[PDB]
Amino acid sequence: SDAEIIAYKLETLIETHERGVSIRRQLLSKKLSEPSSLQYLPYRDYNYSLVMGACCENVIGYMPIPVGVAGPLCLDEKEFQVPMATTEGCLVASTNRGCRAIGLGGGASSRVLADGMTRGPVVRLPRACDSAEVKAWLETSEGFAVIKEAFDSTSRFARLQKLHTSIAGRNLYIRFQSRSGDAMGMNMISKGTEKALSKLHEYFPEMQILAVSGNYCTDKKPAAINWIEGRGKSVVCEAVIPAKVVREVLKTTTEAMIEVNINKNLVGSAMAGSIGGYNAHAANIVTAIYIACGQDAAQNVGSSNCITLMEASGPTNEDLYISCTMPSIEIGTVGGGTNLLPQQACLQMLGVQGACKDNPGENARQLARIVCGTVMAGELSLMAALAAG
Amino acid sequence: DAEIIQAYKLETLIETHERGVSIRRQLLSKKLSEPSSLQYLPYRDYNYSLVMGACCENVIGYMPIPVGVAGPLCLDEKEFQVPMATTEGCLVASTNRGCRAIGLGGGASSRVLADGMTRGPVVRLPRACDSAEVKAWLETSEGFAVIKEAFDSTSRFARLQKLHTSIAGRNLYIRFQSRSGDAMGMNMISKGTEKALSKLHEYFPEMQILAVSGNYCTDKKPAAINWIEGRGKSVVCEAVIPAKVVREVLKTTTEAMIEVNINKNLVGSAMAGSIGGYNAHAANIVTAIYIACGQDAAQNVGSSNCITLMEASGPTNEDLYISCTMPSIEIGTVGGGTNLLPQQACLQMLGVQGACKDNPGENARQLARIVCGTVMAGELSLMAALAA
Amino acid sequence: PRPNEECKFLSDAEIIQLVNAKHIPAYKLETLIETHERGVSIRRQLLSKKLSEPSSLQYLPYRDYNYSLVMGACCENVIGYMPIPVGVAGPLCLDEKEFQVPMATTEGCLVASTNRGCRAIGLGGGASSRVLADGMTRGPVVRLPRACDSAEVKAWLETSEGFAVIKEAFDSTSRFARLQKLHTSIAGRNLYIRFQSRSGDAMGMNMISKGTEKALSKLHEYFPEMQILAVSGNYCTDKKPAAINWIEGRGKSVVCEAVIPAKVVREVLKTTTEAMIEVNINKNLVGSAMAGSIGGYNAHAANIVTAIYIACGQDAAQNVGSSNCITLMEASGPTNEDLYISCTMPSIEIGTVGGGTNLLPQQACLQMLGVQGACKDNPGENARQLARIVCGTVMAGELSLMAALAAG
Amino acid sequence: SDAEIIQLVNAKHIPAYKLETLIETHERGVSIRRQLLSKKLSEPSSLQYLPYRDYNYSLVMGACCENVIGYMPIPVGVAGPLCLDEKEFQVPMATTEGCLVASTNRGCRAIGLGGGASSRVLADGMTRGPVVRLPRACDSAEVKAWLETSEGFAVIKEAFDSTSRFARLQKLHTSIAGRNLYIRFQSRSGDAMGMNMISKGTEKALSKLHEYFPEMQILAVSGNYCTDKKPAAINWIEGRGKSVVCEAVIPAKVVREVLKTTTEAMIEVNINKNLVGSAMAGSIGGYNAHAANIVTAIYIACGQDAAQNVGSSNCITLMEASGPTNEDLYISCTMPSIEIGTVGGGTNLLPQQACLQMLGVQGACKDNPGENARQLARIVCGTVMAGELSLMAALAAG
Ligand SMILES: CCC(C)(C)C(=O)O[C@H]1C[C@@H](C)C=C2C=C[C@H](C)[C@H](CC[C@@H](O)C[C@@H](O)CC(=O)O)[C@H]21
Ligand SMILES: CCC(C)(C)C(=O)O[C@H]1C[C@@H](C)C=C2C=C[C@H](C)[C@H](CC[C@@H](O)C[C@@H](O)CC(=O)O)[C@H]21
Ligand SMILES: CCC(C)(C)C(=O)O[C@H]1C[C@@H](C)C=C2C=C[C@H](C)[C@H](CC[C@@H](O)C[C@@H](O)CC(=O)O)[C@H]21
Ligand SMILES: CCC(C)(C)C(=O)O[C@H]1C[C@@H](C)C=C2C=C[C@H](C)[C@H](CC[C@@H](O)C[C@@H](O)CC(=O)O)[C@H]21
Ligand SMILES: Nc1ncnc2c1ncn2[C@@H]1O[C@H](COP(=O)(O)OP(=O)(O)O)[C@@H](O)[C@H]1O
Ligand SMILES: Nc1ncnc2c1ncn2[C@@H]1O[C@H](COP(=O)(O)OP(=O)(O)O)[C@@H](O)[C@H]1O
Ligand SMILES: Nc1ncnc2c1ncn2[C@@H]1O[C@H](COP(=O)(O)OP(=O)(O)O)[C@@H](O)[C@H]1O
Ligand SMILES: Nc1ncnc2c1ncn2[C@@H]1O[C@H](COP(=O)(O)OP(=O)(O)O)[C@@H](O)[C@H]1O
Ligand SMILES: Nc1ncnc2c1ncn2[C@@H]1O[C@H](COP(=O)(O)OP(=O)(O)O)[C@@H](O)[C@H]1O
Repeated sequence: SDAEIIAYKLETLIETHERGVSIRRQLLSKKLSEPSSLQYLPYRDYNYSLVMGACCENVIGYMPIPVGVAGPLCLDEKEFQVPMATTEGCLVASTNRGCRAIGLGGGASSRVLADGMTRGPVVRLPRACDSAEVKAWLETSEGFAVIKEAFDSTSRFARLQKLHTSIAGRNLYIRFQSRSGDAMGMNMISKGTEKALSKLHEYFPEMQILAVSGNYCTDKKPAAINWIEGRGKSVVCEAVIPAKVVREVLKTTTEAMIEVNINKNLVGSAMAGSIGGYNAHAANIVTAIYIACGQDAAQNVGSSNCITLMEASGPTNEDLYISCTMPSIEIGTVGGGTNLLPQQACLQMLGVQGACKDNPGENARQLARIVCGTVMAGELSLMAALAAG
Repeated sequence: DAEIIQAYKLETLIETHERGVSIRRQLLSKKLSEPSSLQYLPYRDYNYSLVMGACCENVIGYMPIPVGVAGPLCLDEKEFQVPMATTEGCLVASTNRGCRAIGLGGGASSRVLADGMTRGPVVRLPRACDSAEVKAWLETSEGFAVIKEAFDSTSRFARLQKLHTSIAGRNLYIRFQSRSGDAMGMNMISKGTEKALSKLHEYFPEMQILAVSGNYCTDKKPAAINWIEGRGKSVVCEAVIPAKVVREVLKTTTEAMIEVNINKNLVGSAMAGSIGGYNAHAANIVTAIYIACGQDAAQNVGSSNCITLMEASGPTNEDLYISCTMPSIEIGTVGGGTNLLPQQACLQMLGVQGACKDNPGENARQLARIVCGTVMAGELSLMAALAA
Repeated sequence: PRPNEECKFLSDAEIIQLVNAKHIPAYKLETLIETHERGVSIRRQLLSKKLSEPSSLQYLPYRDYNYSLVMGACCENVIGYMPIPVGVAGPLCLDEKEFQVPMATTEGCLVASTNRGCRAIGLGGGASSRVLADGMTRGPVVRLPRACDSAEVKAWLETSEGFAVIKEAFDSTSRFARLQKLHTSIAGRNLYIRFQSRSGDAMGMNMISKGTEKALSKLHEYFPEMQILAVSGNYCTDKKPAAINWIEGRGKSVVCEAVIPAKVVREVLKTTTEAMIEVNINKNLVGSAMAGSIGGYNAHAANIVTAIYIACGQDAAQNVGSSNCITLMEASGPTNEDLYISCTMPSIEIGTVGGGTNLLPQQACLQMLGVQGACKDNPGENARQLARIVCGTVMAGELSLMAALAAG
Repeated sequence: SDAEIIQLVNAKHIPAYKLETLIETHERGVSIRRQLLSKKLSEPSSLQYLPYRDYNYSLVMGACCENVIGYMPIPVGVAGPLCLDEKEFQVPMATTEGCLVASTNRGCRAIGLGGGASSRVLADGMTRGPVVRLPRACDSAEVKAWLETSEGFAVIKEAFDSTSRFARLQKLHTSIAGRNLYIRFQSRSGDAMGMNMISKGTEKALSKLHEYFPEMQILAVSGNYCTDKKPAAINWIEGRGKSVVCEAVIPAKVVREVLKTTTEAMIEVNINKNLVGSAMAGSIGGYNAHAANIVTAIYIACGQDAAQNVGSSNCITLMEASGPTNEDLYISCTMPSIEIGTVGGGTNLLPQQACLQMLGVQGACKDNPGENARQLARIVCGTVMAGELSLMAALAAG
């Protein structure tokens, strides 16, 4: 009976997933200064089977995030209705206005420049001379192949690319980079890396593997390395907004937009000492789409890297040319939070849910292009509001 | 529903909020390649009244994020049950293990070092000589007083603490820093900044206000200025984990934890060219708590700034001393997403919901201390897993 | 060559043999030998043996140099001097004055290029400059038993009464030592304190270090458990790139500006205002952004800073932070024909008194600019003037290089 | 006579910088320029102490400097011997900062008594990062992809490699910013620092690229993506010039007797100053105590480009407790971007060639091109380590 059972060791004891959640809440309530705190924290009628043992632990319910829609987004001759999970007012409306200006401008074009999730472990040799020897070995075409072999043998999608190594005395940081089908790829690349390091330990028995991640990836921390070499998907997007569209939809001029972009996104960011933060609010857009689509929201740290550029275009130089370059969009359409039904619905809205069996990785690339496009719409709108004052 | 279809202004016309959403979902399905997708996106039985006109537009439903609990967190002689909204496996469990090690260690201590949300507008003058003149005026006690007088006149909770100005030729970037009670403060600081710039314009007519935000705040973009001068709440957290607790709960040694922290969080981050990213995964913890508590998750960019330090402690130097310093936690307990009931529930769990009537700001400071403490628990756990 | 027992005025070969035998270190040759140049000569001969090529030094000068000013002040184990070609760029029309700028360098085209830049500025009606801030810094690192204690010290240092006792201790060390403010940063139980103060006409490193040591003693009386780990915890920050110098400044923060008429851009610079602007934005702003630069938003300010620093006896290693600069260009005038240019340098570490400025040749270069030594009437004015000159010369240099990049 | 030549100039019929070609002797040209400059000064006798007599200006005029009015004497001191890679070096240091040479000398002493230092060159390649523009981001994206294929690379490599004897194009790193494309060219350059050589190779390579993409606009041969003489994370992360690492172990006894401190005190200072302190200051590549002091002193003495001390001084200094009882001091210095050369520029002058000869690296290495420059870079990293050891000890000893 309910009261007779009277934490994580609940789903294993009982049988029904919701029962265990309900018991944990009642248990928790006794340990709080306000037992009625959880009154308004919903938990009923939720599919906990997909969550248990894959996405969360010690579950006591779920947090509802308002989902809005911005669009249509005219990108690469297609139209997208973009789902955005946010609690910030004006965000969805503002982004929507941006999409409008792009559509009335003939749409936006985007390109995926690079694709590759990374993992940067740190190993240490007894002496720097030894670590230097390993670096040189890793750089020989013969040393690389054996490493790519041990790395690729862990998965169908594990296809190791370039190897970026860096030395700090007897320490050696190795940045592994590989595609990962339609998955964001963190778990996959970690597995490949472990196998690859094990193989390297056989050639250099004196090598000590200090940590599978030595912050050289770099994952969820700001880093110049992600900005300069990319991580995940590097994307670029562009569009031209007609002078009339800038005055009527955005309520400003091409000249004012350009002056704000240069002195805010370029000079202002420079004065603030920014690395990769040469935009107005890409993070707002990235975060909203990530939460709605089951992405890892903590990856918004590097995923939001962006340089927004604006310039006079057209016959009379009265048209607004805009481009957004995002070198490190960490994203996926398979695994993690994308395995849940509500987030899968948002992914389906964009036509990128799950794997693309015929062209592996295409769904994730499409999603990355959508994010870059939506960021551009968001940048257009906020810059206009700042310019119009 | 029939010929009602004959846009965002639905609840502006129709009666029920849930009906206005149902209809918006119907209008949208006609533009989708897979109209059946919306079937799994919930929307039923949710208080949209609090959302409409405040937190979101063009609403088509809501996204459920699994909420887990980590704790108890023994911090400043209190115990906290920490709500974490996440879809990443092992996160809540790992953080929970970290809390365990801290409690068995006698708990953690934290201090709020600074408190002040910022806004950094960019203005321009005719010549660099003029912008230099404005900078000099702004740095006098008389000049600051008038600016402060005008800034503080916009709110009861808006109190200008200082000004930091930088010029770039004829451009002048002014960083306004102010307390904001229990609110994260962006809107409040923006209002005060507009009023202050208006007053500055009266002293310098030839001044052009280019943008209320010139990226000098800096908001939601990585910037050395937030790391060096702070933004929102600057917090420091510490704890000592006994040798046996490291061995038994964390499954490693103090020596291995220290070697991993130095070569990963310090040297590794240095090699990667990081500014403010001298930690293992503070962003994971910050994000999870932010989503659960109705914070602005996009502020995870600067809020996650953290330097994790580990040292040998005790009589025999077998104990693990750990500290986490987070100079820029942007947080609040009133307004924005904290106005919604489910997120208010998570805030209530921590005893920091809404405004602290007695001492405005105490709830937000408490929440910031809780975040720094939870990050430290998270850092302990992940470093242990990496060392082992 | 007399025996060692028999051995001021002797034979060179005899001194050498004495050095080898009594194992006397070469650096004692100044306080053992008669004329200054002989001590050097002997050391050159002493070192000449250790070389795989004994005749290496043959072309390294040493004769006819004032070693008295150098010994015990600017260099040790002296074996001669390195001649750096000095060129002149000018006149530089700045703040309604004209300057003939000395530049020590071995890089071809630098002086010529900078000279062309000065020409364009003069024909443009000159340049205007302003000193925005002045204050050398030192950022020591101290430790407390706990983060809670370091937090307590930070709060204490932020009270008006706490700051006053520190300021009193700091200022009691020198006439020009005047503590301006305190920026304090915590990293767990560690506490980094950035001291900032004016220093008359001196660059001020030694002076600020002395003040800092005294102030930390006073602080130690209030917090006996405080451990002073290092008088410099890299929070100054001295001779290393750092966002803190860029954002808060160090030494002298300066801004310079000038408008180059379209006519002058076409004829002297061989390009257009539009091309210059496009190069500046995509190189100095966007390019530097893509490269992950902090404070390097310019074309080659380091070239100019270094050349003037070596010629004027400044500390050339300080070129690391001193070269921080953001170069901005934009359309100006009736028909947006003219080129508006500005250079903002937040951290020029400079001085006209002390260190290498005490030597005669570099004093000559300082005299050329009218800023040699201390300003008796207005302490610090000579150093501020020199900083303004450097910013102005950098702008001239930026104009010229940008033009060469834009044209061809 | 001089009086006559001066009156001719004050007639506007000669600028003043035409003297070397106008006159016969170089030194007299300098003398006349000095007299002319004197009348324009608020204090005419100010040049009194600026030397100029008896200096081989032939090697300078037309190659190293313009409008020459004399020379600036920089005191040269010697630090050593530096026990590095089983060799001994007497290191020349041009400086006006007191205690620098002495301090570095003490550092060398501690290293020698510890069994010497070992160093390795990890990478070698000068760079140039021009910026070009295409009509659209889609076009710049197409060029990036093209440059990434084997065909496009070989074509660019061939054109680059055809400009010089040492032009051997390696990796081609590229970055896009909308319709802008930044291309980082990297190549070895024998024993030369290589700026001019790489610039020449870059110009032709861009010509060849223009034939395949006629709509491409070459905005600047240098778009600050090299990056030359400005602080940049790209040089720290990918290197520029020579990447070097050096290491040594100092016995507990030597740390106590020579450095006047303990290994424990050293380690605590290094971590909290060079790592944590630099982190708090927001440094990129400045994880050392004073590598710039050593780099600058050696650069000036050896005819290097002193302005390159901006990136050349990038360094991470690491210290660790080593040995039987963990009382021995292990130290390492990693410098990813030492821009250096032993041929060309200021190294063409006799006085600086003398300093280079002192180290045995003057000019070209006939047998193995580049070896002299690599040796010099190793010497710089080693001397930096000796300098780091000494300053850290002084900071530790209170
Ligand atoms: C800070 C600028 C501004 C316009 C005053 C502001 O408050 O507008 C709010 C309220 C309303 C007016 C309209 C808006 C339109 C678009 C955006 C979603 C914007 C919020 C932007 C904010 O989330 C991030 C910025 O602070 C980044 C920056 O530009 O520095 C939002
Ligand atoms: C990060 C490498 C590692 C430990 C193999 C890993 O996969 O552990 C996973 C699974 C399990 C083992 C235990 C864990 C404990 C704590 C964390 C929530 C961790 C996920 C880390 C990830 O969210 C970010 C890191 O990649 C950041 C970094 O340390 O560079 C998580
Ligand atoms: C920068 C490339 C370029 C213009 C082709 C070049 O070789 O010009 C040389 C030779 C001659 C043409 C004219 C010049 C004019 C002005 C400067 C002193 C320049 C050399 C600058 C160099 O020392 C640093 C740059 O490389 C910095 C940058 O990236 O802009 C110098
Ligand atoms: C900053 C150190 C200290 C002790 C205050 C100082 O004045 O020592 C001077 C005088 C004497 C004591 C011994 C010394 C030994 C070695 C060096 C050449 C040092 C000058 C260092 C200075 O040129 C750069 C540092 O300031 C960098 C930093 O550590 O932040 C020099
Ligand atoms: N599923 C989980 N949910 C929450 N916390 C967990 C979970 N699994 C482990 N933990 C935490 O991690 C610690 C590890 O203990 P345990 O799970 O028994 O594993 P171990 O074999 O490492 O001892 C526990 O003290 C608990 O706080
Ligand atoms: N204790 C409190 N602290 C802060 N704001 C409070 C408090 N009590 C009430 N408020 C109200 O809440 C407002 C802050 O919310 P909001 O306008 O959304 O701005 P912000 O962007 O700062 O959250 C204040 O202007 C004030 O009217
Ligand atoms: N050899 C040089 N030495 C010094 N300055 C030079 C030299 N060559 C050119 N300059 C500078 O460049 C400017 C331009 O002169 P020049 O190159 O002859 O072109 P033009 O005479 O066509 O304007 C001169 O006013 C001078 O400042
Ligand atoms: N003027 C100097 N020139 C060169 N080296 C010096 C000088 N002063 C000190 N040293 C270095 O310091 C070492 C010894 O330090 P210490 O025992 O304090 O004696 P002292 O300071 O008299 O040399 C010497 O071996 C030498 O490397
Ligand atoms: N061993 C060598 N190493 C380098 N350069 C050499 C060598 N032998 C001859 N050279 C010549 O010297 C040139 C390098 O000097 P220079 O053109 O002044 O450029 P930099 O000073 O920028 O390296 C090479 O392009 C080549 O013509």
